Amino acid sequence: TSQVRQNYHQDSEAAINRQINLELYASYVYLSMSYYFDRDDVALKNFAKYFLHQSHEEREHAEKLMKLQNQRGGRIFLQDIQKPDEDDWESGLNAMEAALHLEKNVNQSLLELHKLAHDKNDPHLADFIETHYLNEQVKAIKELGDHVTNLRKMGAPESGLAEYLFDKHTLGDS
Amino acid sequence: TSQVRQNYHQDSEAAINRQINLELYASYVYLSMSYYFDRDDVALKNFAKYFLHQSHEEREHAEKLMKLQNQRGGRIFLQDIQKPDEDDWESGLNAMEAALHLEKNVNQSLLELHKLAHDKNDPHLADFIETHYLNEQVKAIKELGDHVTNLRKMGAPESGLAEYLFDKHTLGDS
Amino acid sequence: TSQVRQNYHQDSEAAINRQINLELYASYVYLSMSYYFDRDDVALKNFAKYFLHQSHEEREHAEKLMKLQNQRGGRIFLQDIQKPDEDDWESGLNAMEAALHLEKNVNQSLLELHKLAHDKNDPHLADFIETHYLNEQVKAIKELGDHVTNLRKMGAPESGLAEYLFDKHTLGDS
Amino acid sequence: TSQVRQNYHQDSEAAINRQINLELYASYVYLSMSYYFDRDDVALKNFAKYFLHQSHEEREHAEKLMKLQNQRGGRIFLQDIQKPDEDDWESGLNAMEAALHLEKNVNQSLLELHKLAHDKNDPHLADFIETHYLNEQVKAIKELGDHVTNLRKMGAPESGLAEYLFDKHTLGDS
Amino acid sequence: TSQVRQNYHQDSEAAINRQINLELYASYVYLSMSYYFDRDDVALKNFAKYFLHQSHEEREHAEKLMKLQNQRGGRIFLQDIQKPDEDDWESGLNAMEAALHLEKNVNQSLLELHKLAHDKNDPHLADFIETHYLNEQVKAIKELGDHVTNLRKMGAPESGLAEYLFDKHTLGDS
Amino acid sequence: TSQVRQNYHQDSEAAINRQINLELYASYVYLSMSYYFDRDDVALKNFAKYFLHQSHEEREHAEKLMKLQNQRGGRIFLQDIQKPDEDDWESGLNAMEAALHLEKNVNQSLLELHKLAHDKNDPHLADFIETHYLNEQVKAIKELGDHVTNLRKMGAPESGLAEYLFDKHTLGDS
Ligand SMILES: O=C(NO)c1ccc(C(=O)NO)o1
Ligand SMILES: O=C(NO)c1ccc(C(=O)NO)o1
Ligand code: NA
Ligand code: NA
Ligand code: NI
Ligand code: NI
Ligand code: NI
Ligand code: NI
Ligand code: NI
Ligand code: NI
Ligand code: NI
Ligand code: NI
Ligand code: NI
Repeated sequence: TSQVRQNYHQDSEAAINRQINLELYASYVYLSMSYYFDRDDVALKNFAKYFLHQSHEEREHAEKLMKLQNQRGGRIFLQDIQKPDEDDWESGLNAMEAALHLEKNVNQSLLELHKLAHDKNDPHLADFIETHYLNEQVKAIKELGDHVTNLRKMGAPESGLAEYLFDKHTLGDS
Repeated sequence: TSQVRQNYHQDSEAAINRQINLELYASYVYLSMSYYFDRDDVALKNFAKYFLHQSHEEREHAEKLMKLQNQRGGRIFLQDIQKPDEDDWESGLNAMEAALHLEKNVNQSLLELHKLAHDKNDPHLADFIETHYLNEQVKAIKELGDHVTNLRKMGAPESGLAEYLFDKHTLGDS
Repeated sequence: TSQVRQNYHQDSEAAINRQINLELYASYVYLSMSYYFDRDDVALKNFAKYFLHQSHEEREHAEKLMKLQNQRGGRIFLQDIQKPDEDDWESGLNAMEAALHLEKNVNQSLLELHKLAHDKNDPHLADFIETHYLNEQVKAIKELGDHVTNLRKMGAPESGLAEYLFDKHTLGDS
Repeated sequence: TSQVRQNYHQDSEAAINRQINLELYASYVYLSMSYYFDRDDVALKNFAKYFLHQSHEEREHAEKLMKLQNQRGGRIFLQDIQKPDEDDWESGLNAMEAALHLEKNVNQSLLELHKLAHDKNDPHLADFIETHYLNEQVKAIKELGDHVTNLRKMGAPESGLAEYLFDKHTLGDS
Repeated sequence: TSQVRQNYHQDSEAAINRQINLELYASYVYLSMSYYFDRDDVALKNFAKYFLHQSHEEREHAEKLMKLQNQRGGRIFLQDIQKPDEDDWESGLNAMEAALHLEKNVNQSLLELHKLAHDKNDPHLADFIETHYLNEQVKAIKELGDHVTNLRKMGAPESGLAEYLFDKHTLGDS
Repeated sequence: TSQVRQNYHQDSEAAINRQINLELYASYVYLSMSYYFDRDDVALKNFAKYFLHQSHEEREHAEKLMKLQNQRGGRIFLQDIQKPDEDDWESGLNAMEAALHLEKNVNQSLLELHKLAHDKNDPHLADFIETHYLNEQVKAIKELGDHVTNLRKMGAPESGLAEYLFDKHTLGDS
């Protein structure tokens, strides 16, 4: 057992390892989406750029969790990163909706990790979760919901004009 | 009675107190609208930004009136700020039309305050009204009417595409 | 029901709406006080400046809560902003004491909102409260208590010299 | 009883006073170690510099707690600062191990102070602990464990060459 | 079938998809290694930094292949990223040797992809491989072999002093 | 016995160890006072700032003595730092008078340490005392006496106005 461990339950250690796999999964989903919008029969550069940013952000999420595992004295165990459910993401609107489902899934996973940390009276772990994950999740969810709302009111996905313009006017400056 | 008072009728003092309450009311209306466009099921950032600016401007209007009350020797009496008529503002076009009605209401209130000041032969009060309120009202009214006209010719509120584009191209730079 | 809502109790939603009304109320109290010190028969510019700053800060508090309501998926409902208990604030010392009572009231309201969020196992809401409200309350309370102590040891409110000097030497640079 | 106190248990007040004494104790331990490495028969400048930094950091920890006591309305009571267990710290490796034991002790003390604050439903106190102490403890513990590991793999304390080189290559730039 | 495809065999398309999975695998291996050196019982920051750089470089390799797939008209199909063979990488020397085996594996895969492209008379694909992969592989292999040689001549992995010094003097500036 | 020792009596070594404990004691006294003026029922920021500066200066005094002990070949032995006589310092005037008593005590201790060094014909030790302690003591004593005189002529401690103004006009710029 390691010299820095203190107040660190094994249930928490397992949970962090599960969360690492989840954040890498999300990274892979977003990479898949990004390059779907790179296809010559979709060709929406700013959708592609948007989801590529999200994919690198989730990779950083995963790395912060791994640093945390080592900080608290736990051992990293890595597992396979399952492939996204889809290879074809249909449309900008549909990709954004899958991103909404994804982030809500990841959010309930964090909220249970927080439940877990408060119940094993691990306040350091709890505040780590609050400070570095919980509000980033709320922000990501509000943002993807704003986008789904605008794509819908424009006429997406029935109107290809709507997705083109959304790509130029909303994902062209941030 | 106060040492600086001169040529300041009590009807005018009451009127300024009424006008303070009105300008705070307008501030509250615009705050309500601003955050309606912040909702994830409306998501029009630049509408929200537009009405938030107007709300801070009306708060400054109110403060200038309070400074004026104290300048002329009158006493400030504050009252409740009634809630906006609506919690849901339907659409960008409808919000803009409510803003037009609002500013015309506030304008007739100022025009009667000016009537009042000219009839109690208070030229300082009269020129205060002309210089700091009357033309700001005419400008605000022309501006909101321009906007209602453009939203209508675009197809608002039936076309969600129209409101999206108006938010990007007219309220995105000023 | 809205697409971004997750782990957000309706008791919490109601509570945020109550807290918004409270922070706007505080804003109105401080505006009232500010312009009482602007009167020609009180004439304490730096008291006025002090309470005007506090009033704009409480308006920002309210806006942050409204942004939060929309972020978590809740609906904003606004209510009347009741008028301050007083129109005449007697003196700098008395105004400062009313400000102390006010901030303690607002603080117990936040502490119950936090109780509520921890009991509905809403850690995002809980950390929002800790990070953006709780310590600002402790700071505001210590500050107003320091001031009440100094005004008292100087001879306020019996000595008008004391309030004059406090206005020049303590509220003249910060 | 003081005018700023709210939601501040007397058990918490006592606890902060205990924690102040503990953080000053740690400061004294590190000062002792620092100047042990200053001895002409040890002469490891960067060990000395390392532990002197830690000693000033613990003094700042103590001061932040005292500011907090006064902020929440409590009264500071100071006690004797007991002398370090040792006057002779044997070696760089041994000093680092005593520093590891020390910080773990201080950490369990903070974790109980947090337990205490959550149980007396003092969220301001709880978030203070999370934000300003808990993660600084985890960082300090990981750091001292990294160092103990490297000194051991080098051949410390049997090899005086190992400690010399560690002092030059690990504690010579940070 | 897609409008940009020309001279692009389906065997090549499959091969690029296999190579994408391989470059992501390598990325995962290096991430695993990086954070093994982050452990408090290994604590070799510059090994960790070294393998983390390699892991981000392999992620860029994968992305360049995906861009290429879309450029030539092929369709991206993603698969699971299998976990590294080990969770514990034993030592700096052993990690470096696994990195050598890895890059040679990836290199023979590229050399067969090139064989394939020259035999389906796809010169664009062939020169892509030469310009963006083949020489990066030769460089990576020479580099890891240099390192394995130096760690061995120093006394690794039997001497923990050797790995410490290698981490400071060879992976501390590049 | 140590290789650098020359002309260094054991009575002197003991004396330096006593003086180290004394300078740390003074540091603790001043910290106690500083945070007494931080209390919300005293609230004299510049008194607090004044005594906090003095407390860090005495900590530096102690460290210079410890460096000197090691320089001359002596061994540092640390002891408990006794708590200040008081937890409540009554008033600015009273705190300043306790500071005067304190510095005179420390001064006679240095003057005996100098007596001791001249009698064991240790001129290096003697000039160290003259150059780094004796005149700093005379300066500190004149300064605290100036302050006690001004607080008294103002009406302290009977007049809380006097202490307020002294805090603003004498301890507000130096
Ligand atoms: O503008 C006027 N005063 O400034 C004014 C209004 C009505 C009359 C009047 O009585 N005309 O016969 O004058
Ligand atoms: O009594 C309880 N469960 O039945 C309980 C113990 C600790 C807590 C808690 O975490 N309060 O914030 O609740
Ligand atoms: Na927290
Ligand atoms: Na070529
Ligand atoms: Ni994430
Ligand atoms: Ni709890
Ligand atoms: Ni107006
Ligand atoms: Ni006329
Ligand atoms: Ni507030
Ligand atoms: Ni500490
Ligand atoms: Ni070297
Ligand atoms: Ni590669
Ligand atoms: Ni001294």
